[PDB]
Parts: sequence; C-alpha cells; structure tokens
Amino acid sequence: DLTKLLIAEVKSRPGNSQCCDCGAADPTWLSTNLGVLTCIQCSGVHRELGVRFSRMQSLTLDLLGPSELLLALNMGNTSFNEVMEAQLPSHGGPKPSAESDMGTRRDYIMAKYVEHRFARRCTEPQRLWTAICNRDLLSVLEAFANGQDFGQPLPGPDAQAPEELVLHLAVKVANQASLPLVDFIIQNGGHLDAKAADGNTALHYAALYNQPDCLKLLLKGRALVGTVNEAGETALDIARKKHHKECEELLEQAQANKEMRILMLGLDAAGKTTILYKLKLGQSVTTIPTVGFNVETVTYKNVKFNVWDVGGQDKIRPLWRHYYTGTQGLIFVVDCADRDRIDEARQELHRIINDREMRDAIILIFANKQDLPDAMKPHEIQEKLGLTRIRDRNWYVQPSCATSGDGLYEGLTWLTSNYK
Ligand SMILES: Nc1nc2c(ncn2[C@@H]2O[C@H](COP(=O)(O)OP(=O)(O)O)[C@@H](O)[C@H]2O)c(=O)[nH]1
Ligand SMILES: [Mg+2]
Ligand SMILES: [Mg+2]
Ligand SMILES: [Zn+2]
Repeated sequence: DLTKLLIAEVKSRPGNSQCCDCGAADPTWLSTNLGVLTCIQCSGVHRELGVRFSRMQSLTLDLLGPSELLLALNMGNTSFNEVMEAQLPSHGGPKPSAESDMGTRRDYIMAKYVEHRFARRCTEPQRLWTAICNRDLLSVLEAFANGQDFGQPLPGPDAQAPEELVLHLAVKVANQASLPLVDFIIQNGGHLDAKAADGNTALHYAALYNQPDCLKLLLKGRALVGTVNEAGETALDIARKKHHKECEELLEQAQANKEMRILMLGLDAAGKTTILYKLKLGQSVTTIPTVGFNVETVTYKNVKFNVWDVGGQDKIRPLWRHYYTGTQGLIFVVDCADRDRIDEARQELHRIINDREMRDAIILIFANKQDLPDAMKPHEIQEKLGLTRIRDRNWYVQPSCATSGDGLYEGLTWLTSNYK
C-alpha cells in the first residue's frame, strides 16, 4: 500500500498523462531506467530494443518497489522529451498518434532512443562534471543524448595529476536529492565494476564518504563485493577505518499421431510470443505485451504442439498454476541480455518444476536473445539457473534467437526426442 501513492505520484508528473512517444491517453508502462511512461503499443518497441536501452515494467501489472520508481518520480515525460524530442518541429513531426500503425511507430522510437536523432545536440567533459555536482539530472540526460559514454573518465579541476570516472564522482558528491543521477548512470552507463586509479571500485568510494543510500542502489544493480584495490582492501575494510557503521551493516548482509501439450513460461519480454509466432508464421512478427495468454498449434515433423504462451508480468504469474495440469513439456524462455533478472528467472523456473502438479515434465529452456551485445552464453545459463545440481529431471538449455529463428526448431527436435 506504500507504493499505491508513489504510483499515483508518478502518473501525475508533467506529461505523464500522455504516452512519451505517441501521446496516447494516460499510459501505464514505465521505462524504469529512463523514468518515462508509454502506452502499451509503443511499450512493445522498447521491449524490442532490449534491457540495454529500456527496462519496461507495467504500473498496473508489475509489482514495483519504491526504489524502482526513483527516476519515474524524478523525470516524467515532459522533462524527458524536452531533451530527447528537443529538435522536433510541431507541424508534421514524425511523432505518431494513439493509433498510427506499428510501421511508423517502430521507426520513430528506434530513431529516438537508439540513434538519438531528435535530441538537443552539443558534444563534453566540462559540463558533465558541473551537472553532476549541481545535481542537474536533466543535463546528465543531455550528455547521454549526445553519446557521452559514461565508461571512460573525465579530467578534473585543480592539480589534475590523477583520473576519476563519472559514476565514481556522482557517488562521492551525493545526497538524498542527488540520487536519481546515480541510478540513471548505473542503469545507463553500467561500468559499475570499474577500478579507476587506485583500484577502488565505485562500491569502495561509497564506504568512504558516508554515502549509505548510494550503497543500496549499487548492490541493487548486482555489484561485486570484496574485489581488492591498490591497498588490497575489501569494500568493508575501508568502511572499518572510518567506522561508518551504517555502510557496514549493509556490507555484511551483502556477502550472503503424437501430440504434445506445451506450456511456455518465463519472465516478461522473455520472447515467449516472439517464439510462438515465428514458429507458426516463419516470419518474425512484432509483439505487444501479451496481457492474457496465447494458444497456437504448431506441427513440426508429424508432431502436434499445443502451446500455451502465458504473459510474464509479476501480477499475472500466480495464474500459472492453473495451466500445470495435463502438461507434458515445459518451455522456459530466458532473456539472456537481462543479466539483472537471471536469479528471478531461476526462482520462477524452480517454483514450477518443484510444483507437485509437474514432476513428470520434460523441460526445454530457451536461452533467448543470443544476438544481443553482452549475451550470457548457454552454459552460463545452466550454472546461474542452478541446473548443475538437478538430477532426476530431464532438461536441456537451447541457444535461441527468436527474431531470426536460430535454435527454435532444434528445441522442438529435442522435444520430439525426449518424448518417448
Ligand atoms: N534481439 C532480440 N530480440 C528479441 C529476441 N526474442 C524476442 N525479442 C524481442 O523482445 C521483445 C519481447 O518479445 P515477446 O515475445 O513479446 O516477449 P514475451 O512478452 O515474454 O513473450 C519483442 O519486441 C521481441 O522483438 C531475440 O532473440 N533477439
Ligand atoms: Mg519485479
Ligand atoms: Mg508474451
Ligand atoms: Zn504510445
């Protein structure tokens, strides 16, 4: 109930009663890493660009923590577009309406967020250092829009013999109000485990300057602990020297004919419908978030497949149990670029295979989205999903790229095979 308010709060920001990308009647789909709102139609294109550019959650359908809402509560659509849709003319501008076709929709959104065409332009190492300490979120966004790359560092002020990088700074000079940028940076220039000059991670710095809520945000983004620096200190070690006890409490816990009825699960935007329909149509179709579920029958090599694709949003996952009875094979789709939510996919997969109504299930796991930059390869999936120590259950991790089709029919071929 704490969140109910913050939800309402996010919705009431300037411009957040129109879709960020097509201005449609009050949107419910949040790009958590950009703090903006889109209609369900535009929403899907974001899911297509992947978690590298945009992490989508529904305000109505996903279970949202306060921490996830930070940028949403600190940006909104008007603030954002002022930067990102800056150089857009009012007349004839390619920005679509509530019901433009997916053709025109896709093109604009891809140009806007990936290619950055319609953004206020200018380089710049100077401003970024100034904006951060000014706590000027909207200018950090301006920097991002011109391809700044928070990765490599910036030359500092007086006596500039050493070198510091973006995130390392923002953590040093932060307060309650300064937070949004810290997150915007983590989620958008994620060189989170960099060591800089004297081997200190960004995690290290937070333990030096009494920046507690900074630590919170850092670990939330899966940060490595106990990596040693030039003084060979774990992040806890420096917390000890200056005795900042609040940081120390968080660091301690941080340590620890044949027919087959198929059920296709996995977290939101895993690729589930993309898979189902590429198999049924052979051509890759565009997918909107599947709010309910989908059923199609695909025949491949004289075997009929009754596939039940179910939507993966936090709120529509308790509904999964219902589809357990009469199920032979399970397809669990995993979005492999989504490194932040693998343990979530681990949990839900385990939450199924352990259900009493399931013991006799063949498990195919699609390790989807292998085409995306930092992939996470299939063997690394086995280990992260805790399949190392699964015996007395028949599984198989299959590399896949739904968009193209690679690895899909193979998964079926494995299904055909292990159904004897
Ligand atoms: N690059 C890439 N994108 C994919 C792949 N599979 C799915 N997608 C995209 O991911 C977004 C989510 O697809 P979707 O089927 O709706 O996921 P689902 O809701 O869990 O079923 C879609 O826009 C797809 O275009 C893939 O293998 N590679
Ligand atoms: Mg969640
Ligand atoms: Mg779906
Ligand atoms: Zn829209």
